[PDB]
Amino acid sequence: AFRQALQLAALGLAGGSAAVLFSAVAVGKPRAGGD
Repeated sequence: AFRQALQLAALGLAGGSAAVLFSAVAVGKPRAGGD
């Protein structure tokens, strides 16, 4: 779980204030592939 751990550490370190905004905009924001 080396990739599952690093991806999780950066998640809680980069998914709090920007997450609430991503969902607030996704209300109408089209899905252009993603990542």
